[PDB]
Amino acid sequence: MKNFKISSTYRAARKQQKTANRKSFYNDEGYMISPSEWADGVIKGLINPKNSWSNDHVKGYLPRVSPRSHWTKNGYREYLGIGKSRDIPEKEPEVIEMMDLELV
RNA sequence: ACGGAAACCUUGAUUCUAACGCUACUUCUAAAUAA
Repeated sequence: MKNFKISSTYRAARKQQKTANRKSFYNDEGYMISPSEWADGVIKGLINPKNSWSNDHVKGYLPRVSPRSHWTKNGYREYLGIGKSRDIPEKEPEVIEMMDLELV
């Protein structure tokens, strides 16, 4: 993810709701396991330590993500997800079908 | 110059009539956490 970053409000919410202090651990099949067997499996190589845990849940429907910015050639700030992009949209696909009995 | 000679245990008769390999059932559910 380069077009976006973690929002500061979500980071603060995760910080002092203390969700990182209540991690859950999973094995290679994604089944919940205690930290002791997670450590055992990671040491023996039967678990990938990277993608095998979760940071509980942040309460409150907060947006996880904000747009990330960059510098233009003018030295101005600009969102990374906006720009020249491309140009191919056509108009639509008008499929006629002026006979369907539309229910009220 | 045999208690001997001549005599088919033979004739016809469907192991046949009726009966659903049948009943319910979406090749389908879950996307966390991190960035």
